[PDB]
Amino acid sequence: QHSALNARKQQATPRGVGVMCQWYAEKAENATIWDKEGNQFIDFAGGIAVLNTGHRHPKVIAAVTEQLTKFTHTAYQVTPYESYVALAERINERAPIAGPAKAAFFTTGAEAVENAVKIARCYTGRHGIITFGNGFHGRSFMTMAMTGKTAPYKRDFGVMPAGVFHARYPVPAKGISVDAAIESVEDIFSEDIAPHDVAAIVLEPVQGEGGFNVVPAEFLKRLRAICDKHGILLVADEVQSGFARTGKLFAMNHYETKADLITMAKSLGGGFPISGVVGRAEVMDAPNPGGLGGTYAGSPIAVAAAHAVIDAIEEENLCDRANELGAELVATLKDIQQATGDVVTDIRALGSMVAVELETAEQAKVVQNYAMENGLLLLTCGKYGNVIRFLYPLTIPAEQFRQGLDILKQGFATLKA
Amino acid sequence: TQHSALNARKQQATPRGVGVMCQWYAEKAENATIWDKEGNQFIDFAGGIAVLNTGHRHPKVIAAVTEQLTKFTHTAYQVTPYESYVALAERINERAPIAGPAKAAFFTTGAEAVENAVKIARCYTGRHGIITFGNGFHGRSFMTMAMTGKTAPYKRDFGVMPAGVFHARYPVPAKGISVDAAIESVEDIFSEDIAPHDVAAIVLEPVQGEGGFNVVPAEFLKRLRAICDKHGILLVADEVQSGFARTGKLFAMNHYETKADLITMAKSLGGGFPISGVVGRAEVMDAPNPGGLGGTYAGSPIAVAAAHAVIDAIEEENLCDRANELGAELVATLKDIQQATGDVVTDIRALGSMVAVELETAEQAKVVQNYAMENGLLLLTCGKYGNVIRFLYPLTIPAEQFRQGLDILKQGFATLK
Amino acid sequence: QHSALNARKQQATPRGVGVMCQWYAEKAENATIWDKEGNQFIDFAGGIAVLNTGHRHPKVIAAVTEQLTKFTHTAYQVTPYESYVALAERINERAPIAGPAKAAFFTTGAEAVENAVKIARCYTGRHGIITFGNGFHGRSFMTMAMTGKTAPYKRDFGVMPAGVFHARYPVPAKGISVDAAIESVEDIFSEDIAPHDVAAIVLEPVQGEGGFNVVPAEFLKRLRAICDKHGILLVADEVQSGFARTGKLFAMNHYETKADLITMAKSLGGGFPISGVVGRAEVMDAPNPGGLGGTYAGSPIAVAAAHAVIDAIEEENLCDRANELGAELVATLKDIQQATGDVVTDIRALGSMVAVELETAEQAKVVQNYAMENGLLLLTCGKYGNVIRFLYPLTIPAEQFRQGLDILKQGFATLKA
Amino acid sequence: TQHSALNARKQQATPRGVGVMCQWYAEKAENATIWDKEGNQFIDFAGGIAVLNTGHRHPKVIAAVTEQLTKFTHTAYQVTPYESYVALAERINERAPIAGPAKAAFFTTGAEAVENAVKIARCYTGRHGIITFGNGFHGRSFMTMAMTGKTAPYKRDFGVMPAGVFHARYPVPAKGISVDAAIESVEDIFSEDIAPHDVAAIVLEPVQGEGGFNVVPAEFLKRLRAICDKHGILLVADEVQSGFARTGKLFAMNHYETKADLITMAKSLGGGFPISGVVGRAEVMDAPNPGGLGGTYAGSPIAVAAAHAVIDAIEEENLCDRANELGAELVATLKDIQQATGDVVTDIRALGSMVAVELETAEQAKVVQNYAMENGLLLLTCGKYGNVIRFLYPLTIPAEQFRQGLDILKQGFATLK
Ligand SMILES: [Cl-]
Ligand SMILES: [Cl-]
Repeated sequence: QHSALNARKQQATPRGVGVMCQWYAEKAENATIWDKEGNQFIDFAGGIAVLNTGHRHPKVIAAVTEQLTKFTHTAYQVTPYESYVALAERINERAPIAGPAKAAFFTTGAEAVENAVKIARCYTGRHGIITFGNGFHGRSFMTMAMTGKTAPYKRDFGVMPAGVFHARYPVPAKGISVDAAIESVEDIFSEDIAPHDVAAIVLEPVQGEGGFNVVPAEFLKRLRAICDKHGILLVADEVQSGFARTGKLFAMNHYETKADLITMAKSLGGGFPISGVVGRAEVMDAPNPGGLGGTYAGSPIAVAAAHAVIDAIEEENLCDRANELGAELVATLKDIQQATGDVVTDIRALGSMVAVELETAEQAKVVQNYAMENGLLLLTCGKYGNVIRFLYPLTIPAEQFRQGLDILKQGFATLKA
Repeated sequence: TQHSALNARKQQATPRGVGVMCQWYAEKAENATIWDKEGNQFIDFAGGIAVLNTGHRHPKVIAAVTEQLTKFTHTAYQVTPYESYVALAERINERAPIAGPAKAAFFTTGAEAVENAVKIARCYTGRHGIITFGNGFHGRSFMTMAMTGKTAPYKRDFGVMPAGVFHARYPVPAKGISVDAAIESVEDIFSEDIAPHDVAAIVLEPVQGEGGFNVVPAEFLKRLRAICDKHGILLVADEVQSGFARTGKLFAMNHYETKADLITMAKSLGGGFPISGVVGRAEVMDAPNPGGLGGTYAGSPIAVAAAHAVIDAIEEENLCDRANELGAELVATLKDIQQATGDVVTDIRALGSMVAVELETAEQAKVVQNYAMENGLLLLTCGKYGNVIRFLYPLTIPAEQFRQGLDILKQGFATLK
Repeated sequence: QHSALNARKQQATPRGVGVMCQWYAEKAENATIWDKEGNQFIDFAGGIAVLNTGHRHPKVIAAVTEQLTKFTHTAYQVTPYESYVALAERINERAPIAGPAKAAFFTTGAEAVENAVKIARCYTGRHGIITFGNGFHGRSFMTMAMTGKTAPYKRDFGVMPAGVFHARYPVPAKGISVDAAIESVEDIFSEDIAPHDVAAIVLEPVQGEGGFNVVPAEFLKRLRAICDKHGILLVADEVQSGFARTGKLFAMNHYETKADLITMAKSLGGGFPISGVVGRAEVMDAPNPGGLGGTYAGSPIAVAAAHAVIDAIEEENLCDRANELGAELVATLKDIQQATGDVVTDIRALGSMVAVELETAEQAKVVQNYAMENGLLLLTCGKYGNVIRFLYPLTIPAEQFRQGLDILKQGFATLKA
Repeated sequence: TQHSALNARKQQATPRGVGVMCQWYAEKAENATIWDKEGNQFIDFAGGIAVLNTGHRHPKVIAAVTEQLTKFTHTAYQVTPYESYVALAERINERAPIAGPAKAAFFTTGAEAVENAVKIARCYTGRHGIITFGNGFHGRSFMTMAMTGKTAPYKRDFGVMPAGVFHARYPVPAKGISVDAAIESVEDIFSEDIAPHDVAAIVLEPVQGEGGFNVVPAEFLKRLRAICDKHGILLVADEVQSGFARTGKLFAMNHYETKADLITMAKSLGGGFPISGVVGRAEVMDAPNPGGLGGTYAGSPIAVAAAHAVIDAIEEENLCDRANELGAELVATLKDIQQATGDVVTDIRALGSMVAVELETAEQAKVVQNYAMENGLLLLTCGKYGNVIRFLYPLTIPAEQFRQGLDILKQGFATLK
């Protein structure tokens, strides 16, 4: 057990940080995690979509090791470094942005979303922000307000910032059509905030915490046309979907519609804190000097890591692997859906952004608990906690991926057993 | 002209909104020495803006990070916890000036620490309002920008700020704002803006940082404490810049009898790696419900290892004592400068090695700053009017290199004369 | 023509006050209005539901005439009057409130809604307010935010107060079921604001400006149960539906569900400015002394009028007349619906709160213009301006009501002509 | 004991939140005489709180209202306009101190006039922020409560206030708040709270009313005007209490060279009937689009007739001159009281017949107020500390009855001695 440690944890730290695993990490590499006892876990969490290149990817660690011989922190706004500019250049070349792009780096995912909103507010001269129910954008007061889920993220913290409103995300399998979703945005214009007061509409192309809901292309196209008609900026939040998760570098790369601004974090850094925003030059250039920045933003350590993340994604063909592993997991879920009765209600996938929705959260906890007992680390998500989402490193060895898929099948088999 | 080529790339690839002070780029840094790409050496009196009290790449810090890189760099603590996080909370709880048992949690940025202290205070009190002070600086989120008591450049571009945040006058008796006047301005907020029983917290830097290194009078803290106790308001000390030995004790609040309910930390906590934290009264910290606090990069394993070694170094190397010794020597140099000069120096402010000199004019401050830069000395300015030079050299700076820095500083002032 | 007068109007007053009629009122009595030339108009507007007892009802004018011999203004909070207390007593006896009621009077409809929100905020200790799309509650910043229509009421005026959210009003004929409406309230709890932060849900039992939509009893029952479960107060806005319009004194009198607070204005005063709120004693008593009031609130003139309005409604059986006239108008609309093709899409009615929805606003303007040409004054309303709403005094002579109905039939007959 | 029976009915039927000052009830009032239900006579130095500059039931006013009652009492001006409204706008436009052509519109309450001046300013500037002053009083709506610079009793019960409203220090040189300090506090708001280009208006009473009858220094208006011109901010004069001859000219702003962009009016505008208005620069007033301004009771025909007769009476009866004569006589009495007494009078403030006396203590103010009440003289108090007696007698009060009132006042002060 870890129970002296958990006693220490409960004495020394607040209860408000929920902690899922009862065991403590001692070492991790690629898609394997060891506890203090040497028990091994196959990792289908990825630190919540942060390790698309795996724990301690060798080229990421080499890059960080080399940067530790140079410097770890100067504060970019005091003394800049070339690697930050180069990383911006590499992202500008790769991002789906219309016309010349520019990029800046911050530290956290919430900061990237919040600075995209700052940039959009200042470019448009407007305050309003429209997001979607079940969207997840951060734990800041502004990003909590944008977040479309009150429990547990914001119910403790009182009044939220004005001018943030939630529309319906298109989920046709749950009877929310593209029409209904567009109509809910229009109701916000008619009821809550005039279109010329809305600075940005912000959405995840694949909703992450909200349950791995993939946006229909038709919804993006009609949303783009609405934003173009009213001068509103369109923001794709790719904090969770970016860096090869969906089988292309950015989820937006699957669509013809382009966003004006795109946010990035998590596996950008391959396990080190960094985030960023890339977007149309003219939009990014709206804030005045001193208007953007941050102490830790663009950390030299995490910039060295991110350069190696891009290298690895392209050198190891990890977009392709994301599609290959995704399809294999989807086939296993369809067979579970057949082998079971009254359990699987939906299978959603784009690349290796894959989830299975179960009728009941109790069912999903049975599977998650069994997996944990048997050396497989699984995350749930969703409004009702009945979704298992799959976030294994895209570098996971195929034979170990199969072992995980087998344990998953075993966990489901215990439900009617 | 290679640095000309690099600054052209910077402007082409990144937004103008990130203001960058140095025209040269960092190639390597160690303790209090920074080298540019062409080999020129700079004495660091900036410390990455108070992030490097233990110096760039302190050997102990780097050794601890090197060892953690062989273990894991990221699990998401809320998914899989680690013992080093618990242990770091225990070490801060033991040291922090908190009445009764303390608890602590770690996030990533200084703004997150401030924003979570506000979340916790709102939760504990069931109130929404926040009082901060003019010239206070608390972060670049929408909520921490509203708390920050300087509109330009930080928040003028970004439109409406969240409700329930108000600014009082910080006590600066040298500038004719007495403790009485400052306390009276808090009471006017109660009388005019927001009832005391709707105020969750009063938040202040014990030494305002960006605001000009203004040291809070003890009488102001004790009167403020009595007002908070009387009204059930929490008192929050923001030590993101003042903490980890800068002022000659571990926390600036250690110089005072009065205790805060919550204390925020970041910057030199991590010795050059991204981490932040909040420590405070256990029953206040436990107010948010599980799930209510957290964050992907929070308490990064890398930065937690670094922070353990920062505390080790501060206590093993007697860096509180060094802060007092170096500050005393810098203050004597500033008083000599004040004598040798005519109409230049207006104030000298100091707690430990949180030291600043105020000049009549920002043109004067820039003349000294740029002389220093051309003679191998990196200096920062501050203050509502940009006429304050603040000193944030590593507390580990070799005494002979510090002396050289003070000689260059004196020569810079002499070019005024 | 009135065109020297209109020239004077455009020179001297702002354009933002829209004015419907091009002719000016010179005299009005019961349901007849004369212009300067002696042209007569049958009044189906009622000054927008203010004159359920008619222009210059003789007993209302006698009451005001008698009060003009006594006093017109003392400021109730300085010097009170017995008639205000008596009016509260009469409303307390008549209002559908559970347990003992209390009542206060203000001046405008928006004030009554805003004070109901003040009372609810203070009783519950919460800030949030939920309203419905197409709801109309006033032109104050708070009541504009509550109002579910951005054009033309709030699109000019920028950021709205935080904590106000819009759900879907149940309109089954337009495919918004009771289920869908309840589900939209629950989505607000899940996405925008936790239920323990919502002070009140505020709705018109019959939406007025939003197009005369009558609330299904089942929606009120389920909304009551939701509010009871979460401690939220339920507010019926009867500013437009009250004082016999719907064939009972209050629209809420048709339902078993009771609201906690009810707002009143318009025909409360029979043509003189007054408004009020009545509700559960315990709720009304929540604000502290000095917390409610107003210079003109409870004007002695308009209190004398309102006493005579209640007298007249009961003495002249105006609830019954409201049902009799309503049914007669509904029969005429059904015959128009038959006599026409592709014109009438809905007929809605509760008592003499009656409306006809046309396919097109252009159609409704053809009818309104013809009526005006032929001595009948008609109002439109609705999100799309395609609804004609009927607000004739309940005292209108039957023969003149028939003359109006005939002109209305003629106006419709010109559409396919 | 019939008045005991009535106060029991009051408490049973109405909320405690309406604070009522007099224990007796009004039966009749005329000019400056009020009679209770038992026949006792009171000299009115309250004027219904500055509503009766022309006295209770001024014969001209009542004649005008009596005539309008034979015509119509309510059409809803936005449905059917009336000429008397246009004519009233013309008469105010002619008289108001506005640079260039003016326009005016009428609403119902003082708070509505203030709230619509803010709506207009927000629209014209496209900005949201509002600066008011501590102790300013502007109404009881959520927006005007936020503007009001006194939290108790007015807004302490009602939770969060709308964003973008901040309070500066009003200049009171007798209390050690110089014009310099007041101007500096506005600039600190720009520096700390809200950028100048996000401020729509600065709003102030030229003579603060509830705040203690503080007369604005001319130098403060001219410096404030220069700051507004420099930043494109509008200057709003709130004359709800100061207007219609109280200060010895029609508007208090008529005493000053500096002109406001917008002026609000109510209270004695209507001579005892509910009406308010906003007058200002035509191009500012025309900013909102048609439909953007309005209101059911706005510009009530009854109150418009009364207001025409108020202006007639002010100019025909030379009530500006009477205001100066009566104020001068009251001030000489206060200075005699100040001499005959020891430690009681601390200030005498006066513009015209907006006159107040400040005492050391509110217990002192209540002793005088209650002596006066028991000897047939109705007096009001004011001020942050309730230690100010303010004088609002009708400007029509007979000189011999005014003299009697001043003799009772002197006797009341003597019971201190
Ligand atoms: Cl590349
Ligand atoms: Cl009765």
